[PDB]
Amino acid sequence: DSKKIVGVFYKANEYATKNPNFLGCVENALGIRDWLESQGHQYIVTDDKEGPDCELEKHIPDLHVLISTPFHPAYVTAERIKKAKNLKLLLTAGIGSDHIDLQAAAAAGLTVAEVTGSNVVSVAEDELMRILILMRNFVPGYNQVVKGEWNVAGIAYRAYDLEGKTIGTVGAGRIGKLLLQRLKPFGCNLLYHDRLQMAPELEKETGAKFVEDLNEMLPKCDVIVINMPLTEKTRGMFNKELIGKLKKGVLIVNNARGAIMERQAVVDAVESGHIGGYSGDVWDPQPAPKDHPWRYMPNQAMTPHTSGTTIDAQLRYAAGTKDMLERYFKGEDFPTENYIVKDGELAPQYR
Repeated sequence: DSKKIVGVFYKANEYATKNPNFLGCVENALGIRDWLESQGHQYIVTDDKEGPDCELEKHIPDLHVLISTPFHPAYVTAERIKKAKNLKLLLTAGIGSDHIDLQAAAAAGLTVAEVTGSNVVSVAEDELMRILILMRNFVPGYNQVVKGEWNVAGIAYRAYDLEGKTIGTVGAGRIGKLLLQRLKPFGCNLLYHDRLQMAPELEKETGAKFVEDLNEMLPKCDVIVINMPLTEKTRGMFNKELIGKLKKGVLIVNNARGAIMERQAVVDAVESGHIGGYSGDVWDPQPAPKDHPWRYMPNQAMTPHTSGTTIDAQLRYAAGTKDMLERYFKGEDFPTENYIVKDGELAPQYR
């Protein structure tokens, strides 16, 4: 049976023609249009997703599948679900489904799925990059170039080699483990904290040592890398008190969640110098407002939230979405780890 598939993405405009492999946008649309159309399906793609009169609302009443990404999410409210006569399947071309009312999706008998695990190398690489940027003091150097300056002393006094430094990851899930594997050849003192100790062999291969007590690990670190979920426990954990316990001049890398830090506590400790540098691509709020203080604080090496939307990540997102569409058309189960809701059943982790 012919299906109506709706994809919601932002417009990349000229960027989409400069790079036809930029799949996560309206213009290239996951690179699945030719295939969908060849199979007799309709593929409607739009960025116009907000308001009673938006293009998306024209299609909600009769679409079968709705696809979006956390970069320009089509919010799936109970109100919208109730209007959707044919809707069966919600796909995230990426990871993240916070824009979906999962309980309402479950109540309506829907399936909700995402491309599990497809960003992990991207984020790990990005963390390693930031460790080097902060340790080696790249940003002040770059800023001199642009300003016509040449002041070696002003860079060197806060520039170190990574070799020999103590690096701790707070969390050793998939991303943290990939990070530790990439840090191994740099000759560091690697520490990690997690609910779950890595296997002895993996500790040997990475040289990473398990520190059961997080409060024991933190003060030893030249660099701290945040690699845990945002929870009631981790929310604002990096406050004035905890930051004070860290090594004077500590460097912090955070591609996890912005709110794991107390926003102002970071600003204060960066201004005093207790934190020597802070780098990450996650913010609170996000997108970061024009006046977000982390933009303007000393020694920041921030970027917007893009580490998981490199072209290679996007290709994985598009491929996983195509695979799930094919399986949906053929009545085959998705990979178990991709399901958030399956035919009205919310996975236990999400309850």
